Amino acid sequence: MLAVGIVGLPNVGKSTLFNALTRANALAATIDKNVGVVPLEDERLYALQRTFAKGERVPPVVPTHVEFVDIAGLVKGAHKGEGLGNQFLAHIREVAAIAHVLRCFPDPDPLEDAEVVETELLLADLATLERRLERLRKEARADRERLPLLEAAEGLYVHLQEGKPARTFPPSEAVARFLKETPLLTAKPVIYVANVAEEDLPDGRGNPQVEAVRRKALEEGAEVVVVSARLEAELAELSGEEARELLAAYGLQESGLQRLARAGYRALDLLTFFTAGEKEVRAWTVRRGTKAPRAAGEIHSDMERGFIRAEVIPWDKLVEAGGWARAKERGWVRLEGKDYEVQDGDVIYVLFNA
Repeated sequence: MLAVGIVGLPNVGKSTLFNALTRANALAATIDKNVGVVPLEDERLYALQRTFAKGERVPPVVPTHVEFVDIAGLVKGAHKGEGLGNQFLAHIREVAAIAHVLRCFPDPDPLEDAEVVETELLLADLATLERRLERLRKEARADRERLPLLEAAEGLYVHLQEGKPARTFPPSEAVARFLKETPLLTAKPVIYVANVAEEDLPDGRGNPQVEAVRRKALEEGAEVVVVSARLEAELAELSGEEARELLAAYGLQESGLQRLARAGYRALDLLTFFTAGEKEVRAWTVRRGTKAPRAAGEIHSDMERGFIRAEVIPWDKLVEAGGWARAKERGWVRLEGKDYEVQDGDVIYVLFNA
């Protein structure tokens, strides 16, 4: 489960935020109070829908989503008291990226929370290397091919000592294998979510705090996404066309959550590929780099182990052509093998065995 962990200290709105996210899921077709999914909007999905509308009846479209998790909620829930700090770190370790909610409008310091949560991860990570190096600094004098990771491990270790996060360490073949071998919380991507007075939407310009943030975020390698748990509390209920308006109202073309959900998507370096027919259109998600059969994996598993090949064509072409058959006459549906690297937008039909 690639998922974004929302985390935030009290009275910042983290509660309204996650709450709508659920509320939306909620106003929709077992209450996992701390787990929610923001459906992603994908225009391509409808273009594909027309292309297979046989008449005026059309087929259903299923979008893909981004999973969001409430770190604390999850930590509370189960039952400890001892080492709440560690249970936190245990989950924060289980998610691909961290979405920290920062408040940027007084109510009845966001840069400071930004520092608390970071410094914690920074400390935890330090133990993680101090301890890895003990072992790895020694493995290194027996086996030489473990020597490139020492460098990496060393460099990384000084870096954190300087307050600096893993995520901002210069990439190298070396490093990368090291991080996979020893996952560092500060290596995960960070999305500083700025909660603002909705009179500040779309990006709360000329609002020093939300501007303060933008400047930390740049020093920390985090992206920034602005929103109003509040507006996000309203939109929660309005109907698409009615949310359409309210969004129109403050003139935003995307819900604050959506904003965050794609920022999520980027952070997890994710990408899309759909299956499209007369009976259904659908967006599937995979991490860039995934190969044609692991992709078939998602839809179903018999598809990956029985994978013979995949017919593939970009959603635009398939659309420009009117359907499968014609796309083939235009000679545009490629036949791809076991190691074809699925591409964003790609449309796939898999020829598998059993």
